Amino acid sequence: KSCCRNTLARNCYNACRFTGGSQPTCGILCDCIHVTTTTCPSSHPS
Repeated sequence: KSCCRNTLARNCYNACRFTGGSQPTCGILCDCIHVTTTTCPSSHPS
């Protein structure tokens, strides 16, 4: 599970996932994370 700090960041993240930017790089550049939450947190709504 990976959650983004906006649907913007999610778009950036899905776009870095398009690009030759790895999944870490996506969660970095786009400031997304990895949860084993219930669901996408207050810190990262998308």
